[PDB]
Amino acid sequence: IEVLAVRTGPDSITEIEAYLNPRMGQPQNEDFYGFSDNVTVSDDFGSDAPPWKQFPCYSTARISLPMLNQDMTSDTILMWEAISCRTEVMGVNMLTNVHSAQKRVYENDREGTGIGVEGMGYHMFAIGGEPLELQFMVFNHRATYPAEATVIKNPGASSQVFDPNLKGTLTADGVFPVEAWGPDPFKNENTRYFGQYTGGTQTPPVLTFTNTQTTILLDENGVGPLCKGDGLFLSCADIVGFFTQHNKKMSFRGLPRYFRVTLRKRVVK
Amino acid sequence: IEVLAVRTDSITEIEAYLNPRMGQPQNEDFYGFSDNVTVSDDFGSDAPPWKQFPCYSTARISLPMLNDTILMWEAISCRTEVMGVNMLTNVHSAQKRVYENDREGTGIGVEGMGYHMFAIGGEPLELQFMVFNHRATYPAEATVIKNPGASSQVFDPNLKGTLTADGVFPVEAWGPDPFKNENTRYFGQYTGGTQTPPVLTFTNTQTTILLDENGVGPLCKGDGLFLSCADIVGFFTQHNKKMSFRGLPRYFRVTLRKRVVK
Amino acid sequence: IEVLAVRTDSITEIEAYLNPRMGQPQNEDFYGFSDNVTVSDDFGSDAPPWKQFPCYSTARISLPMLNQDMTSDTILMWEAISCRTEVMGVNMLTNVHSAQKRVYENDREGTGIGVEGMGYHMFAIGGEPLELQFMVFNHRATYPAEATVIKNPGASSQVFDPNLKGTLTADGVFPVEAWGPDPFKNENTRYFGQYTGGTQTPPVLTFTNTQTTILLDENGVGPLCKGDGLFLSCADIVGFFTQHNKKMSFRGLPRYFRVTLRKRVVK
Amino acid sequence: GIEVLAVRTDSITEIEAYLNPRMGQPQNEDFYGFSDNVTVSDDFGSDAPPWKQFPCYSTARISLPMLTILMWEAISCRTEVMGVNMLTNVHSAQKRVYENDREGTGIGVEGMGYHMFAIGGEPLELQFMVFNHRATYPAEATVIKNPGASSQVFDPNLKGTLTADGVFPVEAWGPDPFKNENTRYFGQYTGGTQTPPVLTFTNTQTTILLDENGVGPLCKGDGLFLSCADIVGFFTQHNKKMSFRGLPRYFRVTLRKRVVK
Amino acid sequence: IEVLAVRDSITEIEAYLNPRMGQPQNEDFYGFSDNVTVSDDFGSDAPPWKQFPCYSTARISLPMLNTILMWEAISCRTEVMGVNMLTNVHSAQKRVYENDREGTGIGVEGMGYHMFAIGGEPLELQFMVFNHRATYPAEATVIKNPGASSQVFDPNLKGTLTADGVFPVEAWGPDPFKNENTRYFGQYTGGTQTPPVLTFTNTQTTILLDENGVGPLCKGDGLFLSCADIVGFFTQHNKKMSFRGLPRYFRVTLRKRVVK
Ligand SMILES: CC(=O)N[C@H]1[C@@H](O[C@H]2[C@@H](O)[C@@H](CO)O[C@@H](O[C@H]3[C@@H](O)[C@@H](CO)O[C@H](O[C@@H]4[C@H](O)[C@@H](O)[C@H](O[C@H]5[C@H](O)[C@@H](O)[C@H](O)O[C@@H]5CO)O[C@@H]4CO)[C@@H]3O)[C@@H]2NC(C)=O)O[C@H](CO)[C@H](O)[C@@H]1O
Ligand SMILES: CC(=O)N[C@H]1[C@@H](O[C@H]2[C@@H](O)[C@@H](CO)O[C@@H](O[C@H]3[C@@H](O)[C@@H](CO)O[C@H](O[C@@H]4[C@H](O)[C@@H](O)[C@H](O[C@H]5[C@H](O)[C@@H](O)[C@H](O)O[C@@H]5CO)O[C@@H]4CO)[C@@H]3O)[C@@H]2NC(C)=O)O[C@H](CO)[C@H](O)[C@@H]1O
Ligand SMILES: CC(=O)N[C@H]1[C@@H](O[C@H]2[C@@H](O)[C@@H](CO)O[C@@H](O[C@H]3[C@@H](O)[C@@H](CO)O[C@H](O[C@@H]4[C@H](O)[C@@H](O)[C@H](O)O[C@@H]4CO)[C@@H]3O)[C@@H]2NC(C)=O)O[C@H](CO)[C@H](O)[C@@H]1O
Ligand SMILES: CC(=O)N[C@H]1[C@@H](O[C@H]2[C@@H](O)[C@@H](CO)O[C@@H](O[C@H]3[C@@H](O)[C@@H](CO)O[C@H](O[C@@H]4[C@H](O)[C@@H](O)[C@H](O)O[C@@H]4CO)[C@@H]3O)[C@@H]2NC(C)=O)O[C@H](CO)[C@H](O)[C@@H]1O
Ligand SMILES: CC(=O)N[C@H]1[C@@H](O[C@H]2[C@@H](O)[C@@H](CO)O[C@@H](O[C@H]3[C@@H](O)[C@@H](CO)O[C@H](O[C@@H]4[C@H](O)[C@@H](O)[C@H](O)O[C@@H]4CO)[C@@H]3O)[C@@H]2NC(C)=O)O[C@H](CO)[C@H](O)[C@@H]1O
Ligand SMILES: [Mg+2]
Ligand SMILES: [Mg+2]
Ligand SMILES: [Mg+2]
Ligand SMILES: [Mg+2]
Ligand SMILES: [Mg+2]
Repeated sequence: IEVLAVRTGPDSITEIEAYLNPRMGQPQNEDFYGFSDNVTVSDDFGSDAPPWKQFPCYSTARISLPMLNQDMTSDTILMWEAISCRTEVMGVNMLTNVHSAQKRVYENDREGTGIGVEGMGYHMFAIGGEPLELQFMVFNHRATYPAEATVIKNPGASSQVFDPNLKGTLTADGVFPVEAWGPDPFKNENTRYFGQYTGGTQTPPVLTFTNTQTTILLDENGVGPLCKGDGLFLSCADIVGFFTQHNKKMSFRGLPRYFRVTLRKRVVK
Repeated sequence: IEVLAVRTDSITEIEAYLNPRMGQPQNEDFYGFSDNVTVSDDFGSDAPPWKQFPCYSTARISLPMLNDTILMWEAISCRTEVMGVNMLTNVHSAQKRVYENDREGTGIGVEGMGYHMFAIGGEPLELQFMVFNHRATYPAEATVIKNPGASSQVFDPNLKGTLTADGVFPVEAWGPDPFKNENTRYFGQYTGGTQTPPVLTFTNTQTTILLDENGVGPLCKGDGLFLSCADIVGFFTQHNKKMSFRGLPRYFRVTLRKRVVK
Repeated sequence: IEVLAVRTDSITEIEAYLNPRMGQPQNEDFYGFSDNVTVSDDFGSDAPPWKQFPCYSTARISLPMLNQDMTSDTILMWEAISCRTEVMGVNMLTNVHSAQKRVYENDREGTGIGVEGMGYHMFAIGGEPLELQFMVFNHRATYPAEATVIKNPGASSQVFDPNLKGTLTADGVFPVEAWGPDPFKNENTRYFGQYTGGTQTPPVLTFTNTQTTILLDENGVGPLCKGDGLFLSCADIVGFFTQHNKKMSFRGLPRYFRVTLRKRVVK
Repeated sequence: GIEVLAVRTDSITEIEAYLNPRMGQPQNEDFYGFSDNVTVSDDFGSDAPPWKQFPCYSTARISLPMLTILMWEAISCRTEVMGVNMLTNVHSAQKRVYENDREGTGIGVEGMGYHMFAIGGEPLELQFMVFNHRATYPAEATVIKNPGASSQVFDPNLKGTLTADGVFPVEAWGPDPFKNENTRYFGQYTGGTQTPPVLTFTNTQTTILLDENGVGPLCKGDGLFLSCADIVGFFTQHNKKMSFRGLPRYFRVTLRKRVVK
Repeated sequence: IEVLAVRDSITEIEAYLNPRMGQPQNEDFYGFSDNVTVSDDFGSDAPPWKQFPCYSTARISLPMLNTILMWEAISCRTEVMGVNMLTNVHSAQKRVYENDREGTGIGVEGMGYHMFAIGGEPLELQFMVFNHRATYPAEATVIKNPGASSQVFDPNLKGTLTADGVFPVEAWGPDPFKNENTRYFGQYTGGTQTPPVLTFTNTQTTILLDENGVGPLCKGDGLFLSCADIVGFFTQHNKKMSFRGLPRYFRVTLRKRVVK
């Protein structure tokens, strides 16, 4: 793509808003939607087979954009260029719930609040003009992922660190495990991604929300993601931490993510 | 609303406080606290009693009356402060001791989750309904969506509300709607856990600008300014290990100017 | 006050210390500490003994003569334009040998645990006394006669009650846990505060002579020194000191102030 | 002592590279990315950390295109720790949160973070310094032998350059601030054994490598020198045995032609 | 010292200050304190020599000069060196799972105290102690029998950092009432199980100019460097704890300044 002039004026700019619900593992429209199933742990890397529902996967959607009024006789085409976004983790308010079926602070005394959601936070989003380009990488290569998940089967010892053969693209919602795929910094020339990990099992979650924050999506040449086939590609994972039951069974809890994206008309060859 | 020129008498300032609504009734000995928190055994039998959970504070401030083309009050800046941070230096009032097994040491003080948010707009705060457990039965006193469905545990575009009453919208069931609130600025921070150290700052030297990307502040519909907040500081722990929410009141100063509208 | 021109002899600087008022008597062996903290069984029978809780430090500093224009309708006031402030004695918290509960008390071993727990650090610079809001954790707390409080303040005193006001007019007698800065007043004071809670929380303190804070408001006007007085207030709870027998006391540190003032004309 | 003249303009090039971590366990075998299980000595006197139980620095020389002489001058970089996503695994053979109840997630990776990278026109210049000078390092490791009590703090004689991948122990060597005129280095250490790892990743961050005179690293022999270490924390087995876990690091470097004397 | 114009004219010095944590230099525990013992009351409190850290300090000789010229310190780089060593969790450390004799060592944990000073004369100190009844040993420079007011600020209790390795950190800090010709910077993070957090780079330069554009002016052609760098505690299997310290790098850039 040879990139040419920005279009300005009051037809040249549009705004889309979208949500991505989390895919922590439990099925939609059922009582544990937003949670994983209770996590089971292997005894050894050789006998490691995490059941479907017990691990989070990436959220993704393609957003169909408004009609561009293309010039019928020009040797150029217009594309939508994503220039800025707002993104917010929604439902942070729910984490003030320390009554719902939670292990108590003073369990020996059957007293105190629930311990609430605690432990690892993994928060990442991507805005691009094509699917997010992935690097496959796993803690344990010998892990057997379920039929329901999309992974590289028998990926070999090299998949525990960087191996340039082990590539993917985030093409489906809810089936790419977070623990087996990450953004590929050798690609994503037409996507912006942002991620933060805070680990632990008892770490306090820290989340902010405001409707006053905007992130510019322009690269060093002042070019934003260019939406190929007039699609905008949104991706995220938002693990807030763990929910712990009275019997000490632990599940992942996720929150949905809001996106507002401003796009403008860019001429290309 | 089509926005025209700033009218440059044309500047006013309001100060207001919102007291916390942590659950216990006002003018009684536990005002500013919740009642002691009980925990359900399972999501299917989860009915948090009234007084045991915090709700949002809200107030509408009446502004000087104004009025082809109307004048509206435009919120351009604010100061906000969590008041009474000084009270948290109290480690003597009926608190579990650091060395309970020795009947020695200070109180452990207030500890655990901090949830701090405020909003300033020209109409009520627009809410998104979302809950940890959709099967929670909220008490008659609370404003909620009843039988909200599994979908309410994440984002459901059907589950909307507005913050139209003080002390009855449960914090755990409602948050700001980023799909709306074009005429409101909101800010919030959550720090989780039950033994987390509270971190609070206060100064009369910080001003936040409320103008959007187009230089437009909140425009006060019907000459009303809408202030909203929740300020959970953490939990108070008794000797017998019963735990309650403690809240603090919030100060607002808002500066407004007259703006011409079509 | 109607504020006019700034003079550019025009500038002066004062330095001062405020020593902490943690509860134990001055120039006795526990100076800089509270007495060992006791805890009530219920809010109804809560009566914290004098010495076992910290109080605000305040001083009024006398400023140099202003050399007024005898015939002018206007007067000169000192305007505070900037400060440095530093908690002094941070060096002392490297002490883990002085009568402290040990890290491994079951083995009678390791360093002392040193000072840990809540940090409350606030300072105020103004041209009149700091204006305070009364607010308490428990309204039924009976404060001792030595302390300045609103008596029988009632339930509303657990949150914001616009009736419950005061001003910081004496050093070492206004309990930190009962009074805070009033954001509805203090037009002529700048205040700054940080609270970090807990009882095992590590103290975090920084010190440098390279930091200046500007005291000018949004109009370019600093605090104006009425009666040619500069008013300094602070509290610097560093955390708790824990004895081998697990008795716990507040430890405080003194605060340094440098304030740059200039001559302002007013009407 | 290189006389630097004018910037050229064909005159700009970009490289991308990965450095795999060197935490101790051998490449292309089941524990790649990890150390072996850490053993602890009883005293400084009898302290011999076995090969495979401690991390070493990663390093690589990138061959630039061949070029008053011209040199490649490194003006900017992006760097990223990759595979942060894998740390969401709490099922792979990990001690459980509630071991006494055989319940909960794995405890995951926790403890010390040590994150450092260097980009230079010559090998990174090193200062030898150790917690305990009486440590006997294994034959596979590159160390100063019998370094003396002075090697527990700064001793100006104890110098080195990072000239080999995977054999300079992190606990024995660090960047020399007395040298490295032709290298930019950055690091952070967060200690503890139960500390939560904190890691960020984005493709949107650029670091300018120009010094206070507007000069970037000048690539001697048309080579670019990349170095790092990325200890994320410890992996803890059910039997409480602990290993280092590391992650690979991404480098993008932008270079331009500089005229030199 | 009335200051005139800036002015061959620019020089740069580098130096290191080794830590003075308490154990003798050139011996096996160099960089550590001896194992810390704890008193039962403030009355009987007498910390033995080697069990507490002291400030490090050096005077650097500048090219001799000489309407007089003076060396003016305008900027610096400083760096805690040897941060790399803290990745050692094998050297005679209490283990994470001591009941199971398993896990890594717990490594260095607890209070960090990091301070440096750059000036044209010795750092000016305020004497302040946790416990005034502490009897410091003969080897240490203190104010003897300082009294109850020494627990807080007493304006009589002053000193200057004139010797390396004998001013106890816990007895002396920088005096904000003086030090007009010194820039100091410090941070304290307390606790005994706190994680150390240390950063290092060769890319960071700090400007030493005051509000008037004047850097430290080196009286007698001497540059004064001071520091303390307590990283945390080393814990043995038997749970004996010592301070561990790290050396500090200094780069200072100086220019000639005319004075009267
Ligand atoms: C992640 C995973 O799947 N972990 C499972 C695995 O644990 C083993 C691995 O972590 C490997 C990785 O190198 O380390 C073993 O630990 C060994 C290893 O560190 C070794 C040196 O490389 O030192 C110790 O072992 C000692 C000695 O070197 C061993 O040869 C020896 O082995 C003997 C066994 O004890 C006998 O039972 C066997 O009959 O004969 C051999 C001798 O040929 O034991 C020495 C003991 O000090 C480390 O222990 C890990 N092993 C263990 C036990 O943690 O496999 C284990 C089960 O073995 C679990 O499934 C674990 O989840
Ligand atoms: C801060 C302070 O001074 N607190 C002291 C106080 O604690 C009580 C308060 O914290 C109040 C604040 O609401 O809450 C009590 O706990 C109750 C309460 O939360 C209640 C619902 O509002 O739920 C439980 O109580 C159950 C039931 O609702 C009660 O009616 C009941 O009451 C019976 C008692 O069991 C009998 O002993 C009594 O003689 O008869 C009544 C029946 O009318 O108990 C039910 C639970 O078994 C909560 O417990 C606080 N109470 C306690 C015990 O913590 O007063 C206590 C001593 O009572 C301490 O001094 C405390 O420091
Ligand atoms: C939050 C809440 O209301 N929890 C109460 C509930 O707990 C159960 C739920 O958390 C569900 C969520 O899917 O999990 C049950 O745990 C199960 C599942 O994770 C299951 C796989 O889907 O794996 C385990 O069960 C297996 C097997 O699948 C079962 O058929 C068999 O009966 O037991 C097997 C034992 O491994 C796992 O236990 C939760 N059950 C328990 C128990 O925690 O209901 C319980 C009481 O039953 C409590 O009321 C919770 O508070
Ligand atoms: C890192 C290491 O290898 N540690 C092993 C070492 O421990 C000893 C060292 O840590 C030295 C460092 O100076 O201290 C020993 O502790 C002694 C000293 O601190 C001493 C004052 O210098 O005070 C104590 O001892 C007194 C007396 O002073 C001694 O002379 C007398 O013999 O014993 C007295 C008993 O109170 C203090 O204990 C460390 N010793 C011990 C023990 O921890 O050597 C030990 C073997 O002893 C272990 O192998 C450590 O891992
Ligand atoms: C730092 C140090 O050297 N501490 C040693 C010291 O401890 C005593 C000091 O902390 C003083 C400081 O004021 O307080 C003692 O505790 C007392 C006081 O808080 C007192 C009120 O002022 O209240 C308690 O005492 C009451 C009563 O007032 C006493 O007269 C009566 O005998 O006991 C009452 C309680 O039952 C409180 O205990 C500290 N005393 C003790 C004990 O901790 O001296 C002790 C030995 O006495 C140790 O050496 C400490 O390390
Ligand atoms: Mg590329
Ligand atoms: Mg909208
Ligand atoms: Mg006012
Ligand atoms: Mg050099
Ligand atoms: Mg002075």
